[PDB]
Amino acid sequence: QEDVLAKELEDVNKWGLHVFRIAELSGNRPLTVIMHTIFQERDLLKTFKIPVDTLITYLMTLEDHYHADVAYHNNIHAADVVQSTHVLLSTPALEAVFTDLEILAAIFASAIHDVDHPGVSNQFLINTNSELALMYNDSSVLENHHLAVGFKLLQEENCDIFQNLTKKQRQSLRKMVIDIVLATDMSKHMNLLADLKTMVETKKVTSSGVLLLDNYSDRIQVLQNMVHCADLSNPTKPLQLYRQWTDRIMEEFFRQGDRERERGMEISPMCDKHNASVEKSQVGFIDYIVHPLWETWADLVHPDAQDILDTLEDNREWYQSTIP
Amino acid sequence: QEDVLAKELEDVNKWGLHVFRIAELSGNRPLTVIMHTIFQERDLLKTFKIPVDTLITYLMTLEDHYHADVAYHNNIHAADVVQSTHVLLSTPALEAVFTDLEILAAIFASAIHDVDHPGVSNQFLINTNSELALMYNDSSVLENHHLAVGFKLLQEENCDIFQNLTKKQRQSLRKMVIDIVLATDMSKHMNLLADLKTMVETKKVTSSGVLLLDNYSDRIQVLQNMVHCADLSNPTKPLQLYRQWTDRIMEEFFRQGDRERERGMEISPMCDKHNASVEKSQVGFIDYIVHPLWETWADLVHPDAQDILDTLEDNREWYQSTIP
Ligand SMILES: CCOc1cc([C@H]2Oc3c(OCC)cc(CCCO)cc3[C@@H]2CO)ccc1OC
Ligand SMILES: CCOc1cc([C@H]2Oc3c(OCC)cc(CCCO)cc3[C@@H]2CO)ccc1OC
Ligand SMILES: [Mg+2]
Ligand SMILES: [Mg+2]
Ligand SMILES: [Zn+2]
Ligand SMILES: [Zn+2]
Repeated sequence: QEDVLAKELEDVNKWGLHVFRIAELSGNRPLTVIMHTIFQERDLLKTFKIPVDTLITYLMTLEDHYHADVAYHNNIHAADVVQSTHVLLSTPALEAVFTDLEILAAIFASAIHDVDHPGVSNQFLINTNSELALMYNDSSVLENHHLAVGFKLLQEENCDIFQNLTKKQRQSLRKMVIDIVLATDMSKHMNLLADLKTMVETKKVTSSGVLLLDNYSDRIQVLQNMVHCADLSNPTKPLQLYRQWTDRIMEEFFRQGDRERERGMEISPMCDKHNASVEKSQVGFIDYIVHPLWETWADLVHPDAQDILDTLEDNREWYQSTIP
Repeated sequence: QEDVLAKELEDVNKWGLHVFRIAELSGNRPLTVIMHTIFQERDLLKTFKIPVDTLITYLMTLEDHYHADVAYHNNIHAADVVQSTHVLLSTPALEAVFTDLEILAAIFASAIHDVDHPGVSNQFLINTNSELALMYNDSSVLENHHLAVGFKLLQEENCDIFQNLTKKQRQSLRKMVIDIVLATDMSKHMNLLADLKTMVETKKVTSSGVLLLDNYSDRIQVLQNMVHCADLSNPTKPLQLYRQWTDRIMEEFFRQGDRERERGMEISPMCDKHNASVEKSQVGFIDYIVHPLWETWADLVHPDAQDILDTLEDNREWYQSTIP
């Protein structure tokens, strides 16, 4: 069944990859096989002299540190965000906007961006006086931990995929990866969208309409918003995929709300399985978060995010129709 | 000896307290005895229902987690910053401005602000790929660690000095303490000073003559700069104290530079004992960092800090006079 696995992976460059099928066919190794394929498609293994066995050893270790008993924030989500970022990096409006190291940073960041996620929110970890919130002083608690684990795993035997990067390349990549993953904290969404909007208004492009980003500050802001868009890309995918992602996030939400109920705390929004409307929540999610973000992105890359935006608007219409 | 210690602690409200003598007379417990004295002087045990045995147990545990084998960033420095903050809080321009909870936060933040300091800089920890820098993603590495340790120690046996605060009080105190200690990161000094200058330029004074601070942002900004001033107060102290602080920081700098040299790293500024001018470095420190800060603070509380600024200026003249 490697030939159908191979056949599914030939669409690695397409929005709507069959990531769940790939997860099943690969023996629950979608992060490993999708990351491997993307590194080959972009020729990053010999651009950065990465030994293929070191790539696989690290990826398997990284994938192992995603929890198999969390419904959403697991290795399938990691693989999906990697692949969505990979596609957004190939947006024609961004042709060669980013160096090979900036490409490598966005892809690596996507792969590690949720590693060792416990399936509960930053606010839960804060309000419960968790060890993670104590270590990180209530500030981007999960995202700081995802980075620390992602980088620490490079120190395991035969796991340093960056061993042949120069010392300046490693320092630059580390900084970019940190900046990107910290930006995936949902509490920073509005600041990040405000900066994406400012870049839209002050946007400068060539005659073909390709974006011109001269400052590193602007380029990292685009990469931050890019991985944020990929993190929030479920409602923009084909509906058969999107509905599975909704099932999984609601499982996590409800199991957290149970804990907020058993411990006796205030139940987080959308986490009370006894007073939840899954469909109304998705429509509001799209209306207030996902669509404002993806329509600003589509403008920055105008008109290249039309097919993705079209799917999102189709899916919003469908979810609304499921509300009597 | 306890007789003499008690007499010296009568100076706790004065700039220029004999803090090294108190460290000796107290059996190397300056942080414990000065904190206890200040808490009694401000009636904080009664106000917050702190059991005296719990306070002493926490303070001795906190003091233990300062490194007795670092020349500068030890329990004497912590005691000095605590006492300096205590004097700055009593300045006439701030009378009745801060609540008891804000006072408690500022003093507690001062006490924990360098706990478990290893005697090397954030940049050294980043450049040597330390476990601390890996934990904290190269971002305010030491200061995040000082906070995590200072809070973690409250959980040890009979150490929760905040056990009788309301949950809302504990939540507010925790956020203020985090905001204050993170502002002691020297990489934030220029932005902190820029905002303090903006506040002085726009400052408002009540009919009572005290500073008007009517929002969290302005209130925490003043406490942040207060503790940062106390942290950078050595050159404003009587010369016999200042020179001891200079001897101690230069020992730490030179030891860090010896480690950098042996590792083949670029030696940090002022850390090369074969190429250092102690006196020129102090004059530059005053001219570019300490006097800009203290002159702005003195403007905020005018004329309360005039004697402190006069001492700083005299000490700058003294060090300058040793150069030719
Ligand atoms: C209806 C929302 O559906 C989704 C939400 C998300 C993420 O977005 C939020 C979020 O956004 C709030 C503005 C808030 C919390 C906190 C826990 C609940 O209070 C958690 C998350 C998720 C983190 O990855 C992903 C997919 C979703 O659907 C497929
Ligand atoms: C001549 C400087 O004297 C002093 C400096 C300081 C602190 O201020 C800096 C700092 O600020 C810029 C100078 C930079 C580094 C990094 C290591 C050296 O590159 C370290 C420190 C110290 C941390 O507590 C305290 C007292 C001092 O004298 C009594
Ligand atoms: Mg995340
Ligand atoms: Mg410090
Ligand atoms: Zn995610
Ligand atoms: Zn300090």
